[PDB]
Amino acid sequence: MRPEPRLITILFSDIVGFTRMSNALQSQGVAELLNEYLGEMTRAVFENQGTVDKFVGDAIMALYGAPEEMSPSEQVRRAIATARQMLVALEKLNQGWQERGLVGRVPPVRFRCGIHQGMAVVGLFGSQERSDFTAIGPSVNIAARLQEATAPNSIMVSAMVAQYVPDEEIIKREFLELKGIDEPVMTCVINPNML
Amino acid sequence: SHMRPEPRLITILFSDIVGFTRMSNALQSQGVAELLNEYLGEMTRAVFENQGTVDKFVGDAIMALYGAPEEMSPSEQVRRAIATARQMLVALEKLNQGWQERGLVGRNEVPPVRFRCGIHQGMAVVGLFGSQERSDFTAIGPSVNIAARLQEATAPNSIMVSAMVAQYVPDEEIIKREFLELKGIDEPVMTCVINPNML
Ligand SMILES: Nc1ncnc2c1ncn2[C@@H]1O[C@H](COP(=O)(O)CP(=O)(O)OP(=O)(O)O)[C@@H](O)[C@H]1O
Ligand SMILES: Nc1ncnc2c1ncn2[C@@H]1O[C@H](COP(=O)(O)CP(=O)(O)OP(=O)(O)O)[C@@H](O)[C@H]1O
Ligand SMILES: [Eu+3]
Ligand SMILES: [Eu+3]
Repeated sequence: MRPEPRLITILFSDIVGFTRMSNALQSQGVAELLNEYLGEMTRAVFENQGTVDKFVGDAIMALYGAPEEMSPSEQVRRAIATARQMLVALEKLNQGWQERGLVGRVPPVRFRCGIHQGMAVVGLFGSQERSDFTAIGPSVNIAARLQEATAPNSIMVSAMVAQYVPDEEIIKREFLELKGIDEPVMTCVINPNML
Repeated sequence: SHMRPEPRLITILFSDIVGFTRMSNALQSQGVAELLNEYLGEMTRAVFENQGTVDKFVGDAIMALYGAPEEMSPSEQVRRAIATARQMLVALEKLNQGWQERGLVGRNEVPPVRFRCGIHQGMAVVGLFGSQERSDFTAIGPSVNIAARLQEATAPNSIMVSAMVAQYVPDEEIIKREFLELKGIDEPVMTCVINPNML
């Protein structure tokens, strides 16, 4: 539990289209959609042994390599799997909310995922009033920024991550001058399916 | 922690700082951890004393609720929230001072820490979100977006509130009123920067 510098893999995944689609539905329905979603995303993380740090609205933050130790390679492999697995759950969901009037009648829901790996102080943070497990540092910023920057329905990763990823699975490369970062960063959109 | 999602009138408060890793850049990891907590430790005390709820921590950001899970009059909601922000803004100056004199800031040119707070009141489906495997207490909806956006938009070391909130605030305590068009919102919104001090 106690905060410490460790090498971990952060995964952020947010959606775009929620608000507007539930725009119709009495909060009640809205809650039904969000939980459904969250229920899914969570499944993709736990099945791939990751840790669900937190939920920031419709955003999911997940860790790999903390609290439980995990090899930097297993970290990138499981962070990737979740991302692709999550992409499959939405399709499965968007398919159901479509056929149901919660979508299509309000564009279907879009997905944005960004993953990064690097050092980050990992521990319990907060105080007596409230204290949660989470990572903190420039590396967390990075992953997050990577996720806000990638195209809709895509997965973007840092070079640190891509080095574990087969070459032909990397769709597109590009340096991004991420806020607060001096050194522009090399980003990689990875194929959303595999090999 | 057993509350199923329900619409409700609550007051959301978001407060974020700036000068963390920059200041902490000046220390090794455990150094930031010792620092971040000192901060949060204070931020949270300002929420609890004013009887607010601490939804979550998003890094150096604090999300706090007023009017959930515990019922609270829309007026008490705005009074306890405003107070909290005012109390927060003072401890910051109190902290910065501590750090400056500690050489964590105002040295190796890491400017002292800045604060951003945005508050709004409105409807929001409050409750446990997620699913059996995982679910947390939080509010969801356009009203949450609003507060958050209000906080990202206000100047450094300032408190910005929506009209919905300002109507409970004495007129002379409102430094500025100005329409700012927020993302995803059709109707531009009337914002109010309130005096960081009472009266
Ligand atoms: N329950 C919650 N906890 C924390 N932050 C929340 C939240 N609900 C909303 N927010 C904040 O409100 C803002 C939500 O706006 P956006 O993330 O831009 C929605 P979007 O991704 O553009 O489309 P969407 O509304 O369909 O998801 C974010 O800045 C988020 O941090
Ligand atoms: N523990 C955590 N949980 C969730 N999100 C986190 C996080 N730590 C960092 N982040 C994310 O990383 C990003 C941090 O970027 P910023 O908030 O812009 C830093 P800043 O406000 O410019 O000043 P700073 O460098 O002192 O932090 C945010 O989008 C935040 O949500
Ligand atoms: Eu979103
Ligand atoms: Eu910040």
